[PDB]
Amino acid sequence: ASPFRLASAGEISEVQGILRTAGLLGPEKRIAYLGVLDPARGAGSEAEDRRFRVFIHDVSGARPQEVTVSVTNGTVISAVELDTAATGELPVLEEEFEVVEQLLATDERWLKALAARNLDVSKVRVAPLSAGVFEYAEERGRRILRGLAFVQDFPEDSAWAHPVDGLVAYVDVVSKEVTRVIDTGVFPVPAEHGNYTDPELTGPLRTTQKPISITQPEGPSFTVTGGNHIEWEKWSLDVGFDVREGVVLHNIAFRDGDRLRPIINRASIAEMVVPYGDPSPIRSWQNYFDTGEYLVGQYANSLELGCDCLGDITYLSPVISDAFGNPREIRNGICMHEEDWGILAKHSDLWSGINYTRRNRRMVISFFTTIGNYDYGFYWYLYLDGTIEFEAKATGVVFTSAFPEGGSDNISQLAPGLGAPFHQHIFSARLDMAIDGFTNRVEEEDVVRQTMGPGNERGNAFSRKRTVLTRESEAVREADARTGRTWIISNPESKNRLNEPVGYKLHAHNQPTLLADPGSSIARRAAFATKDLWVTRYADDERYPTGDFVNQHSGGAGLPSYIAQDRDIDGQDIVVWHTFGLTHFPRVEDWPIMPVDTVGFKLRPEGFFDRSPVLDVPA
Amino acid sequence: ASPFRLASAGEISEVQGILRTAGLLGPEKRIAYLGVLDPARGAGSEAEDRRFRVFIHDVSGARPQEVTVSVTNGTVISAVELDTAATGELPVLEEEFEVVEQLLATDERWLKALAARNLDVSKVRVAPLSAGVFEYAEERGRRILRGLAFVQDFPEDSAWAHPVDGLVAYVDVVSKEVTRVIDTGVFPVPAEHGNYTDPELTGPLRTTQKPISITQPEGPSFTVTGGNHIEWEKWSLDVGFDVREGVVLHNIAFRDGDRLRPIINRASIAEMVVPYGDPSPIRSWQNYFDTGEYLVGQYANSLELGCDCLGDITYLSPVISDAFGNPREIRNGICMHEEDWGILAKHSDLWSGINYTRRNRRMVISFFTTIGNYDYGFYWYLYLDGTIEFEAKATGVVFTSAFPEGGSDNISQLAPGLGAPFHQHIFSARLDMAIDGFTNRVEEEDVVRQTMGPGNERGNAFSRKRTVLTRESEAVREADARTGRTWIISNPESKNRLNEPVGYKLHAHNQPTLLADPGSSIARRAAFATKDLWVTRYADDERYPTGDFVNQHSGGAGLPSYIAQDRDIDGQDIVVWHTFGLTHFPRVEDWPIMPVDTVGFKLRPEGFFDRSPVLDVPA
Ligand SMILES: [Cu+2]
Ligand SMILES: [Cu+2]
Ligand code: NA
Ligand code: NA
Repeated sequence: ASPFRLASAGEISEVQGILRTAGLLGPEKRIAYLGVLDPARGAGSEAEDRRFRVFIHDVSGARPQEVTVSVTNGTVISAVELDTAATGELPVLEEEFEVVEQLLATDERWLKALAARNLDVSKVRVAPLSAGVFEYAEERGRRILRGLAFVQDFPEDSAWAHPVDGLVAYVDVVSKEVTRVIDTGVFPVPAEHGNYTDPELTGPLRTTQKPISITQPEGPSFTVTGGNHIEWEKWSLDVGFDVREGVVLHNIAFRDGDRLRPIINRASIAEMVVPYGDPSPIRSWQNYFDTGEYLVGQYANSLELGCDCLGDITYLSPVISDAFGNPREIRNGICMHEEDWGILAKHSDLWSGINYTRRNRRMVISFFTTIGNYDYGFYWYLYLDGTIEFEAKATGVVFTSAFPEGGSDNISQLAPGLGAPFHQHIFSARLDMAIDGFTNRVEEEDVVRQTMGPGNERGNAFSRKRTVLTRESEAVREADARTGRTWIISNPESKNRLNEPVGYKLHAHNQPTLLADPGSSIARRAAFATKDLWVTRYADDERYPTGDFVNQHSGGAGLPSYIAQDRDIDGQDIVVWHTFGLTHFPRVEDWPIMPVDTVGFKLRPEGFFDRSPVLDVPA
Repeated sequence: ASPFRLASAGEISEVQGILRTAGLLGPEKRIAYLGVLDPARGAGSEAEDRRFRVFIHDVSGARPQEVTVSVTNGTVISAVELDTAATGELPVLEEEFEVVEQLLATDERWLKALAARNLDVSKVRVAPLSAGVFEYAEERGRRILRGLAFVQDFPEDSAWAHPVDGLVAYVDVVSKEVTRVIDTGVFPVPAEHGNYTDPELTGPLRTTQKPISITQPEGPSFTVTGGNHIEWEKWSLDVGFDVREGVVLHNIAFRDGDRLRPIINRASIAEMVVPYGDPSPIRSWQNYFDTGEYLVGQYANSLELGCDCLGDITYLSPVISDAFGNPREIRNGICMHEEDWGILAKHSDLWSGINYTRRNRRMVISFFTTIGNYDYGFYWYLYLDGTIEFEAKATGVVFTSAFPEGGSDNISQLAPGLGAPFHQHIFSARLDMAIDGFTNRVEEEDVVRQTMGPGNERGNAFSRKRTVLTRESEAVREADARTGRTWIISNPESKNRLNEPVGYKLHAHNQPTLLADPGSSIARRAAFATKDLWVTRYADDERYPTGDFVNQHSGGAGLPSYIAQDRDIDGQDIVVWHTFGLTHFPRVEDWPIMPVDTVGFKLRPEGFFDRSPVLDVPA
């Protein structure tokens, strides 16, 4: 059967053919998003119905459509015309990458700005930047990109070293019109190159690094069946891939003795946003929803053995649609491997004389994406002891500006005249929970300090408290690192051998959440990012914390809308949405290419098992 | 030549000779501590002056002695008699491990307590548990241990499974008296065994783990010279070992071009304490200073190839003193190795067409110690990009009690009738800073949110602020995870090429600090544990946050007394003391042997370098 299998080339071609046959994919049409939908709750007991969801753009100016197709049955389930002024523009198209530059290169206003700075238009790269929603009334219902310029001295030059500050332009990418060109004044274009492969800058390459060789002479300890079903050290799951979210994990479960015990039904990064903290009008509008606006899966890198993924690696090569509905594979886009993870457990007992040491390991499922200047690695880990973890690795080249004469409270200096505006990278992990099945609840757990006094005469006692989140109205929670705050997802109907509800505990990093003023456009569009933890009642159309159409879309959709339904979440099918991010004040060490920095979260079993689940691990 | 070399067997024998000779080491004397002192500031000018410090106990009842010896010249530099009521009792002796059990075995009150519960005295283990300072006037200036009992059913049995609750004893070790026996009532002794090598409990061992082979066919990239001097990937340091602190790192420096740039003069874990949060009088006194009371260095494990340390491992075997002054080797007690650490930096540029990926690695220096039921791994990491990290890995067997009928706010259930009292493990890292030399200062850095309004019309701006800690009275700081609080150690007189002071940024995990009421004995004796970050002016006698003699010292010693001098720390030779720990509410999964959990901290360069320090890493 495998209803959770990866989309195949054939299914994508078949979706193309069904849309063509239905008159929904003529020559003016482009696919902005296409993805398989998950099986309905209660299916499987039913025969397969592989359904695909598609967002269709029209290059002639007609309204776009949202369409669901049954590839199994050869039918259109639903097709609806979108009013983008109301519900949002479609994601940025790959084919739009060059359009902002191209339109600007023959615009008199743009040419005058470049001439004022003695810049050859043929050398000026313009990034295709999402526009957001600000004060420009003509943009409402128009497909707009904003353009920031970077000089490329020659084909292999890193243009990020040479930002053109004081200049921004706005462009209607459908009508092919430049709507505005703003020039607030010339800034020096920083002169130093940032070519990290140029020997003049790297100096002589190190010869001190002796090889490290990681092999598995008997092959890996996991199996892959049905294309994407993994079995490893009692874990079971399906590795999905979506052009928006990237790698998605389905049906995470753990085989405890004879019983396959569900833990998480679906795990994904459902949004990620990069808000900038520079109040210059040149960049004060910039907030990049890498997931919702750009689609991180579509820009997943092909990962090279040795370089990207080291050891004995099993790759998946997910298939996506191009703009015309033809299938296109991302060769070696997903890495899967197990790695040693140091000591699992150890004790040398004085009274028994028994010395005991065991090694840990983890299964790693990862991909790496590139969104303009940024490159991110998304890593999911499963450990022997039942721990589940996510880690993002952020690297690439920092987004640059001029560094103002006399400094800046909102920009860092990286090189002479070269700045890097402050920003955050903020993720939302959507964890559709299934702790021992779907009947789940969430408690907030704080450490409780106790006063010295009767019953605690020495003032040493400390405790904890748990507060059940009973309805969605009560389920928008903030971190409290000082009181060791965590959140436990339990099954109130499933008890361990000590008669306590089985559970998993989410441990957050307690990094700063969204810093923008609460009255800002970004605080509304990225409302999710203002709070660390949200809990909703599962619904099949509540997929993204920002809604389906983020591009140039105001508040009105996403998590705040979902939570208003105030649904019962106390022993129901629920979804946890955890916000976590990095706050980046760039350092000189980040330039000219950034060393990886990290953020994430993990969930650990909390009386899920009846004792340590790793007593059967051999020496 | 190396003044920071490890103590050799010969040095310890030479120290032993000096003591016995001058009438300090007869049959009634026992060495409770011995170690090499670090050289004085600026001693590199003059010839070597190797001194050792010794604490000497007397089993007859005579006053203990602190003694400094010069091994290089064969003299006693000083020898002072200690008043222990005033300055503290000496560290627990290895040879006292069984004395509490033996003294109780012949005691009528104790035997009555055992007979009422039908426990065979030959099967009752009693732990030698540190006493602290409470309400018992008789104990002032006396060497006291407390006893808690655990039943061992046979030689190979884990006694931790069988706590005898409701029962505690106090013991004068020197005069061999039993001062008190408290029996608050019988609790059932939990019956299930906790023998994690018993096939009945483990079930059949897994056969699913295929090997992972990590080799270096050209050997490692680090060199070791003069016994303990490491050079690896631009790093330079010396690996010391002390019987109290364990592994100590000296002279951490980085070769930037042709200059050896100091970063940290000395790094150690200078204290670690395990306070318990159960108000039962049976345990409410218990607070185990594993470092200051027990000495974690002397209980360092011999680490086995393939089991404890995997890959190409270079070992050090530190030598320490036994109770009589003979050198005793800890074979393979320190592991040193490099390991792969994923992606270092990656960018695939749309405009330049250049794809770039580099791999990270880290140097690992570790040891593993065992303190009764606890086992801890202490790991220091140096990364290619200049990051320095410490991680503690906590494992072993949880300290147990009965689980009360009708539950507990201060104890977790692990098995039928078996409890685990809540507790913390709180570490203090003492970082004697030398950022580009000794003239340093510390700033507290908070993220700063900005209000929407003039100068920030879109309400997107955010910033940061830095507050210099100018004097020790202002230098006792708490975490604020919400505002992204960090601490930067800089050198105001050393500027990078952008004319900004060079610095390193300390990133804490912001876990809870000491939870005990501020009026408790443990808040006084482990005052360091109540705050996240302390900065003092360097003094050669200020080595530990809890003082030189922790055992039965009344409050206030160490950091609170040091900070009270209120010295200048703004551009001076300073020391950072970072408190960090684990708050442990034991889970069923921790039983019968606990999977590793971790805590730590890191420091990253912050304008220390003129650009990324890893551009010369090869593909
Ligand atoms: Cu960043
Ligand atoms: Cu613990
Ligand atoms: Na759910
Ligand atoms: Na210092």
